[PDB]
Amino acid sequence: SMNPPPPETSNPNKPKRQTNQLQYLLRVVLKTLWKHQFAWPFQQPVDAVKLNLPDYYKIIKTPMDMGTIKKRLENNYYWNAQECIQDFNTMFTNCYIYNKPGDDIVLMAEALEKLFLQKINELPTEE
Ligand SMILES: Cc1cc(C)cc(Nc2nccc(-c3c(-c4ccc(F)cc4)ncn3C3CCNCC3)n2)c1
Repeated sequence: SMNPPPPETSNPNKPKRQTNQLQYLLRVVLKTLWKHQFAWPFQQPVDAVKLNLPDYYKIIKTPMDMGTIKKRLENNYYWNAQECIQDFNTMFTNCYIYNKPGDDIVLMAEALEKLFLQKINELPTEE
């Protein structure tokens, strides 16, 4: 089935700010996860057309990915760190919902999620 448009990444009507926590989420968390050997399926929206997954967006109605998260952080789309953390969590949960436990893609997500959690544990205090 057709892909949906990717998630919104810029909103001129949405107020903006820079915080040490958002800067960390971009320069440490996103960067580190991006470079991980298992990152590639998570670096862009799931192309369900190319992958022949006609039911993907019947099941997943809140898609998310790290390509989108990168843009959101760049465009100061987020007011707070929790919005961004929520997007990462959504990204992983979608993968877990659509797939069978122990599947390759799930082991890949679990490793990335482990690393994510280790990094957010070291989220700096809001300065
Ligand atoms: C042949 C092959 C094998 C593997 C292991 C991966 C891929 N490529 C690829 N690219 C983007 C997505 C997925 C994917 C996802 C998925 C879901 C959510 C998310 F955030 C990230 C990924 N969930 C399932 N998949 C596929 C669907 C077809 N069967 C393999 C898993 N797979 C291609």
